[PDB]
Order: sequence, then structure tokens, then C-alpha cells
Amino acid sequence: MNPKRIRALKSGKQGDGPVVYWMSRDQRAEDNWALLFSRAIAKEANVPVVVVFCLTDEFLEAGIRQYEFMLKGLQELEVSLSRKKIPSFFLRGDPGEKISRFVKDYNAGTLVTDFSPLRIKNQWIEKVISGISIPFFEVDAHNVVPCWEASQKHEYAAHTFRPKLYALLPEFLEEFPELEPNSVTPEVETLSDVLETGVKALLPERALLKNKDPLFEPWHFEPGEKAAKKVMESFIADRLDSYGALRNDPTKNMLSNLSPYLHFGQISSQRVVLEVEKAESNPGSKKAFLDEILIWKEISDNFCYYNPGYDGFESFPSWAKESLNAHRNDVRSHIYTLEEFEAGKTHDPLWNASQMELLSTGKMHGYTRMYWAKKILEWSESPEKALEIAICLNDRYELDGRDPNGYAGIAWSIGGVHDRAWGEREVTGKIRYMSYEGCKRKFDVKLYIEKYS
Ligand SMILES: Cc1cc2nc3c(=O)[nH]c(=O)nc-3n(C[C@H](O)[C@H](O)[C@H](O)COP(=O)(O)OP(=O)(O)OC[C@H]3O[C@@H](n4cnc5c(N)ncnc54)[C@H](O)[C@@H]3O)c2cc1C
Repeated sequence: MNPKRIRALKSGKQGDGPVVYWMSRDQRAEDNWALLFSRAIAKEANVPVVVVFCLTDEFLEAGIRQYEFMLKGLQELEVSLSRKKIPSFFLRGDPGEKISRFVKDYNAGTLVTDFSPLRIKNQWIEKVISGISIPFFEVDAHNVVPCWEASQKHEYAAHTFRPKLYALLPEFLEEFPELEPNSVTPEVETLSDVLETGVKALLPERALLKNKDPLFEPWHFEPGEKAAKKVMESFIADRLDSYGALRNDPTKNMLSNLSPYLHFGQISSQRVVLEVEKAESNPGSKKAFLDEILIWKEISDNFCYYNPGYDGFESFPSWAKESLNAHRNDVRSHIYTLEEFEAGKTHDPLWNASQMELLSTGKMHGYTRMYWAKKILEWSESPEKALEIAICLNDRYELDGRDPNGYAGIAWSIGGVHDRAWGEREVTGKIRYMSYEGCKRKFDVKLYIEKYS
């Protein structure tokens, strides 16, 4: 176990009670460095490990599609941890109040959590630190190379982050040790009841069409650790060979469809990389897929960790901020409100089709996501308004939303983060432009539009 994966958030006097793993981002029992590190510290102090998950007050800012996908995975996860004799405790409320109360009530010895560079997780960490006196650690269980180890600063391009990450792959890309069970079982409600009351609170804001029928289709992605491994296995056996050639075709289901599991932490990216690396397939397709799950996925964490305003106009590159400012007063071709963007009521059928796929499946195709966000910038009153509209629609309806990938993806599409300057245009400036005619020359746009009416 590499000690570079764990960081100390607060020193203190160790108690003699169970080591608490405050699971937030990596919701799985297998291939979890944070859970393995908690078990090892628990073994060293002769004390069992315990698992605590907080059901926060911010679930109403999202939809039923993410609430059910997350909770249905936790229901499977509770069974899996119980078989290895680790108990799980699900608290409802503020992590700053619930974690501090749980630590004091249960005489917790050491507190451990997983790593997340999002602002809301840092808000919880500040509150928890102020109310505990035991040691507090955090472990990077989401990235193959720890976020603080891959780079010590913000990387302005993938070609500058790629050699750094690949040089540390031989050290950090390793097999996971088996999660040992607790020696004996140690000494706040049923998740089914919490899911029932939560869904009832989210029903009035459900995404419906004119016929009052729900718009979301929940049969596209089954949640759970077991389902994530089946989707991963299918991708390697059926879709990895053709990934490098058809990853930009939204009319083909050639993507891995691993993002909803990767976002909630139901499957480890390191596990996916290990299986992909030992598979035999198209080397161009393997290189393309590893470039997406290693470089671009972990550079998103690098973006949010080293840019406090990762969701603001200030984090854009200087060339993009100057270009967008020089085109602020340019007359936009069209101006759509948030409701018009949300309902897919724009003049562009391709954009509307992309929005319908987001509304119905909860997972828009990777290529159309770039077109979807770049057209928001073209049809907004300001780049700051486009950032708000893109982030709102992304986090509300994407099953993988509220993720560092989305904010880094949105920053690339609108602010040119991790991109270069292109030909200068009106309104958009030097930001990379994607036209409707360009998409038609790339794939069958008519089929994609007809699929999502
Ligand atoms: C405007 C916009 C919004 C996005 N919103 C999200 C989002 O809300 N949540 C999210 O997790 N990703 C988002 N992405 C990144 C990307 O679109 C998705 O990760 C990808 O489409 C998810 O489907 P997939 O797993 O089948 O892709 P695959 O091609 O099968 O790649 C597998 C994994 O590689 C990673 N990956 C692939 N492409 C990217 C990328 N461009 N950036 C970062 N990581 C990537 C993902 O973790 C992905 O799960 C967004 C990108 C853009 C341009």
C-alpha cells in the first residue's frame, strides 16, 4: 500500500474506538484504496472499521434519476460490506453536524474519507475539522495516480499532463489487495424508507413531457457494483476494438458507458485500466480509450483541485478571456432562456436532439456534449450566463453530473480550458467552433435526430 495515496487533513489524539470511513465519492467495496487504508489502520490499532455515508440536504438540487441510481447502489453495497462484517451507517443531514456527532457518540478513533476536489466536499471538510479531535485522513481512491502527486500545479494542456501521468503509471498502476473482513462484528434508518421519502420530495420537480408521462428511462443503466463490472466486461469484449474509430459517432453505442458508475464510485478507474491494459485489441483504440479514462479524467480532478473558481469565468485561460471580452458586445444570432434550453426548444434540431437524449437517458453522447455546450455559449447573453446554463443543465440531468469531469468539460467547451486558440469568429472569439454542417460531415445527423424525437 503506497503511502502517497493518503493525506493528513488534521492531526489529533487517536481514540480507542472504531476507525470510521466517511465514504463520499467512491461508493464501492472492491478496489477502494480509502476503504483498504481504513481497514489497515483498524488492524494496526486492534479495532474494527466502520462505514458512514451522509445523505446530504442537497439531493433536492438534482433529480430522481441520480437519487435512485445512487441509493440502489448503496443498498447493494450495504449487503456487500455486511458479508465482510463491516457495518454501514447512513446518516441524513449536514455532514458537518452528523459526522462530528457520530464520531463523539461512537468514540471513533480515526476518521478517514475519500478525495474529491469539488467545492462542496471542501465545505464539509471545513465543518468536520472544526468539530473533531481525532486524526483525520483523506485517501485518493478515484485516480490511478494521486491528484496531488500527478502534478503540483494546474496543467494548461493535455500534452503537458500526459508525460507526467504516464511516468508515474509504473508506480501507481498496481493490483488491489483483497479487503480483509473484520475479526468480530462490532457494537440512521432503512435506505428503502429514505429513498421513498426522498422520491416523494422530488416528484413535483420530475422531468415530464406534455402527456404527464415521465421523460427519464431508467432501463438504460442498471446501478450497482455488480452491474458496473458487467458493463466493463462487455465493453472490452464487444466495444473496445471499435472504440477508436466510432467514439465520435453518436449514432453508434460504441462508448464504454462507464461514467455513471465512475462518477458515483461504483467501479474503480484503476480496475478498468488494469483490465484494458491486459486485453488484446486495436492499439489505436486502446490508446484512445486510455487517453480518455487516464489523461482527461484525471486532468479534470487536476483542474478542480488547483483552480478554486473552476466553475467561473476567472479560471479561463488569458487568451480566451481576452477574446471573449473583445466579442462581448457582438450581436448574438439567437438568445434562448434557461427554460427554452431545458425543453429543447431551439432552432437547431441537432441541439434539441442532444437535449432530448440527456433528458431521456441521463447520459448524452460524448461528441454531442461538446456541440451542446458550445451552442449554449453562442446563444447566450454573456459567457458567464452560458457557464451557468451549461452547469445547471449538466448537473441536473446527467447521471454523471456534479463531477469534476463535467466542470472541466464545460470549461473546455466554453472557456477553452485545456484547448488552444482557433480562428477568430464573432461572438465566440477564438474558442473552438463546431458547426452543424461540420457534424453532418462526421456522422449521420438525421439518424441521431430521428432517434430522439
Ligand atoms: C459539455 C460536457 C459535459 C460533460 N459532462 C460530463 C459530466 O457531467 N460528467 C462526466 O463524468 N463527464 C462529462 N463529460 C465528459 C464526457 O463527455 C463523458 O465522460 C463521457 O461522455 C461519458 O460517457 P462514457 O463513459 O461512455 O465515455 P468513454 O469514451 O467510454 O470514456 C470513459 C471514461 O473516460 C472518461 N472520459 C471520457 N471522456 C471524457 C472527457 N471528455 N472528459 C473527462 N473524462 C472523460 C470518463 O470518465 C469516461 O467515463 C462532459 C463533457 C463535456 C464536453
